[PDB]
Amino acid sequence: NVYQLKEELIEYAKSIGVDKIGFTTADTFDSLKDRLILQESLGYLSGFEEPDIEKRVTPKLLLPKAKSIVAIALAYPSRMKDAPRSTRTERRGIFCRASWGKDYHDVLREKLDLLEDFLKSKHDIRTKSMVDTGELSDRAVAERAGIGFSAKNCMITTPEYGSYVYLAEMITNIPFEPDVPIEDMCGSCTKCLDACPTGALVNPGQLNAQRCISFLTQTKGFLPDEFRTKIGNRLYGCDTCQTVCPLNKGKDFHLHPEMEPDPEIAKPLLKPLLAISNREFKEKFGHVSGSWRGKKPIQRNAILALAHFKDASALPELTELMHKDPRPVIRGTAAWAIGKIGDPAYAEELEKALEKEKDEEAKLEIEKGIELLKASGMT
RNA sequence: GCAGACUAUCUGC
Ligand code: B12
Ligand code: SF4
Ligand code: SF4
Repeated sequence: NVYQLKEELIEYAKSIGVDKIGFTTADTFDSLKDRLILQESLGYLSGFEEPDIEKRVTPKLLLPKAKSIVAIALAYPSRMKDAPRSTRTERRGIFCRASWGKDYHDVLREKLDLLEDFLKSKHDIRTKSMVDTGELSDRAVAERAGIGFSAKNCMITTPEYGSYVYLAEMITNIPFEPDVPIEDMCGSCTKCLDACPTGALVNPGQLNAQRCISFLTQTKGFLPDEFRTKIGNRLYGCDTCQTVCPLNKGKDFHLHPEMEPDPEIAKPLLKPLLAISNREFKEKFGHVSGSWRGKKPIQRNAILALAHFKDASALPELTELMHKDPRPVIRGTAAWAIGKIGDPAYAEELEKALEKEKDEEAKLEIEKGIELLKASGMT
């Protein structure tokens, strides 16, 4: 009966393109609770987590008289067909794989809405669904439901699809039989830990999110200097601890057409981003997950990417931004970039902007830019 | 009306 409904749910889930489905109880996540507290006391959380720990670990608080949680996963593509080439004059930035195609929040919610209506259409079933923006830890739910195991890079990693999956889940009042957690396949490997550009993976399965490039790309303020050279040409997110992972070798699934990257926005030219209108940003980037904080972090990161490529051809546009952009973070990061690119011809204009800039943080960035030129010109 | 900022409000033309 419940066994029967489970069988049907699984069947239906697959038919609407869910790539993996699991079941667990609505029992409290005791281990997670301790973990969240530890991470918090260490200053290792990101701040994107639901702040109420009671709600994060207690399904029955979220859904009264809850009995189970249904976990779903969808595999997303890891290779971009016909990626454009980033040339000396036409430099590009890159969005992480989790921001290719239609925002996964929309895709996975659509599927959960269907799973919910499936159950409602039967019987007194009650549900509460979430993807990423709900109170639960999606990874904790998926681990306990047998979707994948918790690898050393913190990713839920599946045998079929690797770590390249979007997670979502649905709390119900249906006493489904739970599944069994699956085996840890990392063994003695430490490739992700050694590859991480900032050492954010401080121990296996432990992230200092404050040092993680994926977090850093999404911040709205000034990027701390020690990361300005580690971010490379990343505009949003970071994939290094997954792409380097042996468990992901060969894993390039194209099962969902709306997840297919549009190469011109997944790997966009940097210079046009510096001047994009809001209307144009909304039209081009508005349906990818990477636009959820608007265009400012993206534009800040594109400035850093151009400094990274030392693109002297961006120096006039950067000079205009340093002067004209209404945002202190953009004027300041542009001034730093001008100094970083290392064309002594712009030293004078930095000196002149310093005397005109009123914002103290931006003034400081112009001073750093001036300093960068002074040091590099004397080499 | 347009453009911008901030995450409805604010600011210009
Ligand atoms: C905040 C946030 C982040 C933060 C912090 C990530 C992190 N590792 O904590 C930042 C902004 C850095 C980030 C980055 C990314 N994230 Co993110 N993020 C989230 C969010 C909203 C909550 C994460 C969270 O609560 N972390 C806190 C830690 C403490 O818990 P947890 O990871 O959720 O759960 C595990 C640990 O607690 C661990 N644990 C528990 N007890 C113990 C005990 C011991 C001893 C140990 C060692 C471990 C351990 O086991 C749990 C289950 O795996 C979730 C969505 C959600 N609501 O859950 C997405 C989510 C984790 N992110 C996701 C993605 C795709 C990413 C990126 C790959 C995006 C990118 N390409 O840049 C990177 C990967 C970074 C990484 N190596 O982990 C997916 C992961 C899917 C998957 N297959 O695992 C999620 C689930 C979103 C989704 N629904 O698809 N993210
Ligand atoms: S996402 Fe990038 S910065 Fe963050 S842990 Fe993985 S490799 Fe390190
Ligand atoms: S790189 Fe190695 S240790 Fe890290 S998640 Fe992959 S298999 Fe596990």
